[PDB]
Amino acid sequence: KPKYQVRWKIIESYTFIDPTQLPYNEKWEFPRNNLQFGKTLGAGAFGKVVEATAFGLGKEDAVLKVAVKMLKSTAHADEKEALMSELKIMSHLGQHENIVNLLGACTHGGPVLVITEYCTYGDLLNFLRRKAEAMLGPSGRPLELRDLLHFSSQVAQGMAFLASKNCIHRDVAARNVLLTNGHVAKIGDFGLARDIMNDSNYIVKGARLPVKWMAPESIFDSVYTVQSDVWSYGILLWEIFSLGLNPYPGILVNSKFYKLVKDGYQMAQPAFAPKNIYSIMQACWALEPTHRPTFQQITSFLQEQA
Ligand SMILES: Cc1cc2cc(Oc3ccnc(Nc4cccc(CS(=O)(=O)NCCN(C)C)c4)n3)ccc2[nH]1
Repeated sequence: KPKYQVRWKIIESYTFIDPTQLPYNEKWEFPRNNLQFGKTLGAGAFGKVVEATAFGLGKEDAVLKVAVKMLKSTAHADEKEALMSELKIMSHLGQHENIVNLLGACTHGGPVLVITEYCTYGDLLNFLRRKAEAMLGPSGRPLELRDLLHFSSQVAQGMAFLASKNCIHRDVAARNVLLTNGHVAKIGDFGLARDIMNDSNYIVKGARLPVKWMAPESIFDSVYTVQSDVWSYGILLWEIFSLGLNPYPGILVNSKFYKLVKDGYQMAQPAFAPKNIYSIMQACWALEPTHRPTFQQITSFLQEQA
C-alpha cells in the first residue's frame, strides 16, 4: 500500500526543510474558472495531469495551453497537504529554462490545482523510442548525435539549477524529462501522472523505488544528495544514448543485483554513445559520491561536445 509523498527535498544545512512549513506566495493565485480543461495527459493512483486553456495568465494576459496537476476527488487530507508542499517547493525554487515551470495555482474555492508549463512533445523516453521506430521504418526529421547531446546538456543545466538551490530530485530518469517547443528538454517530477503501482521500473522494497536508477548509497542507506542525483543522471545518459533501452536490460532486481552494483558493476557502453560520453557515465557511477562530477561540470562538457 503506497502513499502519495513529496518527491523533491531541499537541504537546510544534511538537515532538510519541512515543506509544510514553507510559505505559499499568493502572487501565484489564478481563478479556477479561467481554466478550460482538455484531454487528460496522464493519471496515477492519487491524481492526474490534464491539459487546459488558461485565459489571462501572467503579466501579458496570455491565452495559452497549460498543464494542470490535481488529486482525485477522494484524496485524503494528507495527500492534499503533499500537493500543497510540492506547490510551495516549486514557488521556493524559482524559474529556469530547463525545468517545467510553475505558472499559477488555484488554492481557494475548491481543490488545489497546480498550473505548469505544457510541453508539446511529451516525455523524452517515449519520444526517443518512437523516433527510433520512425527511423527504422523506411527499411518528423531523424535524430542525429547532436540532438542527443543537446537533450543531455539541457537536462544537466536544469539539474545544475536545482542543485544551486540545494534541491534534490530523487527520481532523475528519462520518463521525468519533457520536450517542449524547439525540442528543448525540461526536467520535472510527473509521478502524479504516472501509473507507478503498475510500472515495472519501480520495485517494491521496504515503498516503490526506481532501483535501477538509484545510487548504491540510496539503495543501502537511504542517503539522497545532489551526488546521488548525479548517479541517476548517468543512468539517464545511458537511456538517451541507447535511444531508450531499459537500464541493466534483462537483469532481475534481487540480492545479487544489489551486490553487483555495490561492488562496482556498470552497464556497458550504449550503442550510440561516443567514447567520452560513456566516460562521463562511468564518472557519474563512481562509488565514492564526492568523486562524481558536478552538474555544472557535466553541463560545460556537454555544451562543448554539442
Ligand atoms: C511519461 C509521462 C510524463 C508525463 C508528464 C505529464 O505532465 C506534463 C506536464 C507538461 N506537459 C506535458 N506534456 C505532455 C505529456 C504527455 C503527452 C503530451 C502530448 S504528446 O504525446 O507528446 N503529443 C501529442 C500526441 N497527440 C496529440 C497526437 C504532452 N505533460 C503528463 C503525462 C506524462 N506521462
